[PDB]
Amino acid sequence: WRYGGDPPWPRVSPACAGRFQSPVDIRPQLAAFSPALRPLELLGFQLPPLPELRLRNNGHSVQLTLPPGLEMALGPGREYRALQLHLHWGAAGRPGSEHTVEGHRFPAEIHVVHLSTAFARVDEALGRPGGLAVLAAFLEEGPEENSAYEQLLSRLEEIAEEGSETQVPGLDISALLPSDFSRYFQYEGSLTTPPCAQGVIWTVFQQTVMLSAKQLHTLSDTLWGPGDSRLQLNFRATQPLNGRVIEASFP
Amino acid sequence: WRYGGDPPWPRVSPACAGRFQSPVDIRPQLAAFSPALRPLELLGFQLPPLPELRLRNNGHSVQLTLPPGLEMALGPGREYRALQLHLHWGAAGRPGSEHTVEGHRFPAEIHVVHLSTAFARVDEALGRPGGLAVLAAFLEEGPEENSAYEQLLSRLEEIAEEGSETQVPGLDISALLPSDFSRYFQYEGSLTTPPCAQGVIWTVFQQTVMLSAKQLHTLSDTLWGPGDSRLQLNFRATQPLNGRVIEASFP
Amino acid sequence: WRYGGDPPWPRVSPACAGRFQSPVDIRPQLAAFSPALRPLELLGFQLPPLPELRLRNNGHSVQLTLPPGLEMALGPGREYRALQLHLHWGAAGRPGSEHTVEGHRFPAEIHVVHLSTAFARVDEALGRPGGLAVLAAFLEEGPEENSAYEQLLSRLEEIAEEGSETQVPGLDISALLPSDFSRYFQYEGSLTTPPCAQGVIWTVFQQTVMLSAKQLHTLSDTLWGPGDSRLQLNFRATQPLNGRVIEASFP
Amino acid sequence: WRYGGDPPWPRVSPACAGRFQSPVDIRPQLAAFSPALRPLELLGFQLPPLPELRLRNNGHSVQLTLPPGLEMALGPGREYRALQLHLHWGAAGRPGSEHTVEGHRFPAEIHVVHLSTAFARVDEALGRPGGLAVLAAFLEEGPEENSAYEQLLSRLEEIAEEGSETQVPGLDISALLPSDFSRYFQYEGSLTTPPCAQGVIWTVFQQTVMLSAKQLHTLSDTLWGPGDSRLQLNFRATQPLNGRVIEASFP
Ligand SMILES: Cc1cc(-c2ccc(S(N)(=O)=O)s2)cnc1-c1cccc2ncccc12
Ligand SMILES: Cc1cc(-c2ccc(S(N)(=O)=O)s2)cnc1-c1cccc2ncccc12
Ligand SMILES: Cc1cc(-c2ccc(S(N)(=O)=O)s2)cnc1-c1cccc2ncccc12
Ligand SMILES: Cc1cc(-c2ccc(S(N)(=O)=O)s2)cnc1-c1cccc2ncccc12
Ligand SMILES: [Zn+2]
Ligand SMILES: [Zn+2]
Ligand SMILES: [Zn+2]
Ligand SMILES: [Zn+2]
Repeated sequence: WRYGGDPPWPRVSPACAGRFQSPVDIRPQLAAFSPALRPLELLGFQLPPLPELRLRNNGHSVQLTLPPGLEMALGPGREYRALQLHLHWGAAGRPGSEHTVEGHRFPAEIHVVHLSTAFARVDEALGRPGGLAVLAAFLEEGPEENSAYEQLLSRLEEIAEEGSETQVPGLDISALLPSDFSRYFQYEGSLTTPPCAQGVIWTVFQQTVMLSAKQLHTLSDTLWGPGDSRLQLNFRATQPLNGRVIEASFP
Repeated sequence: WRYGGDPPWPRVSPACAGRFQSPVDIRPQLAAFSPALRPLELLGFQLPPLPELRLRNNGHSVQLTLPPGLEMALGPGREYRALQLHLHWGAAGRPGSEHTVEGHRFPAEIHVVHLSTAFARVDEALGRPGGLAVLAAFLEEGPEENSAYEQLLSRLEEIAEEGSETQVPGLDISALLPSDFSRYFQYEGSLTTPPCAQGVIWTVFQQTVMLSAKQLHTLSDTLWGPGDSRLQLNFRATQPLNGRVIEASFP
Repeated sequence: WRYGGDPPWPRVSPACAGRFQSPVDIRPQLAAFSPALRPLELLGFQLPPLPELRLRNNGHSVQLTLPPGLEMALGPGREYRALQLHLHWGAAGRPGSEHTVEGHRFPAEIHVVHLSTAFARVDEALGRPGGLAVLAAFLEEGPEENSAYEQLLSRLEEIAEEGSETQVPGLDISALLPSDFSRYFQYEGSLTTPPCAQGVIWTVFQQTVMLSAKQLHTLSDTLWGPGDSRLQLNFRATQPLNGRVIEASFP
Repeated sequence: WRYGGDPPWPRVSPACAGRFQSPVDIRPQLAAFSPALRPLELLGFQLPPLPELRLRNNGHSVQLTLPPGLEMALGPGREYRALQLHLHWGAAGRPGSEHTVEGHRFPAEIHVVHLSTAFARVDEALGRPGGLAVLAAFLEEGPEENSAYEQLLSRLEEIAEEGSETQVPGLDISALLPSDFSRYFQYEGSLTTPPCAQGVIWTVFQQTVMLSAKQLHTLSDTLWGPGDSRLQLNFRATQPLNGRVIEASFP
């Protein structure tokens, strides 16, 4: 499977033809303020340099494999463990986030994918209610260089080839995310690539992360994908809510 | 019986000349708003990949057989089980929906046919009020490839020949339907082919679903009907309301 | 089965414990105006004097059996034939209507019971959507002797014994009903006695029918029922709407 | 294990000492209104008289086994099938509900236990978030005999001895529940008996159901439990929220 071309995703994974897919257009007006949504809590995201982490160009994204012991709570009794994070991006002067807000697409997007602690294996969690959870943040152009992101972006040249990997020092994974953990949207959806399993809890931060224009250009211009092709515009088309209500943790 | 030339349908089925037939032209300004029309309830429609579903070219449409367990309600205690779905379509740049809206014919139309749970058999329900209910949705052209419809459309080549059939993976049947289950038109009418039985409750979604130009081309151009003849323009002409008022679930 | 005492009605017929029973309390402010509800049409209700009709004290009510050829339509394509009518009433100083309006119980009530023309036999219509329709009107005191009701009431003395019957000349049955057929409530419920079968379309007139004080006393004070007891208070307690929305033909 | 005596529940079943147990005390003023909570959908619950259903004294409660095809939804795509229902009650002069509201215990409580359709088997669903869902309604004292409850309460004398069982006619299960399906409290908790598995979505109806005092007495006073003693006060003490915020579908 690939972005742009065939095979059609429902041929690859039936679940990709579900009614409750991701990503979606967040319309803050139509969102339901729910005071029960408490601030997100992360434990163990401040990683030391060793052991090193695998960073891979899988031909679809750049993926950082995360070690054991990164814990995340969506609220009391809703506990998760981090597995991996990765990015979706555009091209030169073309934004490439997955989620939109009132039709606006942002330059890029970070996903941190988590497994519910009630499940030992991802294959048992797929398609089950609350089995996986993804934390998402928009990346926008800012004036300053983001130095947390520079640790990853400076390594992209080594994995320009599709299907290539390198090892990188551990870092503060939470410094790749916004500092406001109390203001977010939350909805139930799917993985935005095959196998497109539903039951996934998406938390989209309201605060954005700022990268420099150079950093954004490094992300979008360095990696190669299937064919003689650049790895760009690696985002799925917006998917209808189909009656789902996005909640918001703030009025 | 066939679409196109003879026989005239009142000769095969005299019920086709009844006073209360389908389809009809929907004129939203003349529809009667009733707040008693609640959102449609469709449960059990998210099918697993196995078992597989029979898909058949019957000469008149492409038809997907639905298993037990797809429950639908039009109101409190007014419950239904889905039997089958099928489609009506046009030809190259000629629309072939059955219902029209203020004279406008849409590219195509999906029908999900149901049996009242008050009747153990279809043949007891034929001609009895509310024995059969059909959910109808309009298919329009949009920019994106539609995932739910691709699962069906990619299999038509396998069944191009009149009378041929195949077996397809389970899919979310509800994904084939518009976003807002609270917005529809409703009236009583007939089956749109022989035997033209009356007492059918038609529910026509207000919102459409979108397929790509190529998807709509695949639908109209792949299947063959009776004779050495294409399966196309498989819609009945618009019938008079004869005093019936179409209702609306929305002001 | 009897009013007042045992056996409990669900043991006689399990449908008497359905969620969607009659009668109900009509709260006109919670009723949904639907302009699809047109004036009721009756045809054949003006009977010649011969053949005579049977008027029976069945222990629960006084019931008039109607002949063939009385036709009623709730709207275009919604056609019914009248089977019988009967009354429900209270006792001296106590109202006995079945339906209530904003908690007000009226002196008495008339029910005219019909079978959908889609069905040859009552037993096939029971529990089926729209299979049976009842027209209901409240009876109140006015200043004049009602001459249509007098033809029935003047014979009650003859059928005072439980299980007794008499022959009465045909009359204008529609003169037992209000002259305003355009203003009414309509909802879906049940028979108000065993078998308590659901799917029954109830139409309750806004306008009442007027009987003299003496006529109302004849109704409540002449007939005898099970035991050595008066046939009085022959109404079921108000049943909860349980989420059903009563419609009104007027704003 | 049993109600009243030894052993203490965390010895039989250490999950009973988990941090997120049920039942809880609902303080409506501290509940979080979330407008994403939509009306409950229950299809299939109107059962015919045959086949019959197993009703069983199990020493801890009276339990009705429900057949396949009772479908229930908490939200879009979030579907369940009903397994069984059972009751919790007090004794002569003392209430026996499990949940309390602002400290108030109600005479009794009904639980309808469901399995997520994302899981083929109950044993897969235990301890998994959303795996099981219970619908709970309080039973209060009212003036009238309840028709729906009488079908069960009248059959209790035939199963009075611990471990005995009977077959009952099919009944409308929805008729045992409150009128307004849009108004409920919801939180995540546990089974209220061993094995005390967590992950259970509890939905507690705002509105009560009403039973005659005779009916409540039949419930509390007819059944025999463990030892040679009565089956009564079969409720668990209220448990701490430990940070859980209870949600309400209504302001
Ligand atoms: C968790 C997972 C997510 C994904 C994703 C696809 C798309 C996303 S995104 N764009 O965040 O929704 S996440 C793919 N495969 C796996 C996966 C699938 C199967 C086994 C796995 N074992 C360990 C780690 C990951 C495994
Ligand atoms: C359910 C049914 C729908 C249809 C349809 C004809 C036309 C439509 S459409 N365009 O939805 O109105 S649906 C035709 N025949 C049957 C049918 C008719 C008679 C007996 C049957 N027995 C088993 C299954 C189907 C039976
Ligand atoms: C139609 C019918 C109504 C009723 C009742 C009718 C109406 C009520 S009331 N209070 O109007 O709802 S109870 C009882 N039995 C039958 C009935 C049941 C079965 C066969 C019948 N054949 C002829 C006429 C009536 C038959
Ligand atoms: C579904 C189920 C609920 C319960 C319940 C215990 C307590 C409740 S209550 N008070 O609703 O919370 S429900 C007990 N056993 C089963 C059950 C039923 C069937 C198979 C099972 N296998 C393993 C464990 C439990 C099984
Ligand atoms: Zn992603
Ligand atoms: Zn059709
Ligand atoms: Zn009656
Ligand atoms: Zn319980």
